[PDB]
Amino acid sequence: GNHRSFSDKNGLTS
Repeated sequence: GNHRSFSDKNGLTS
């Protein structure tokens, strides 16, 4: 784990 993500972003979708 150096430049790895473990994050999730959610918004609005139709």
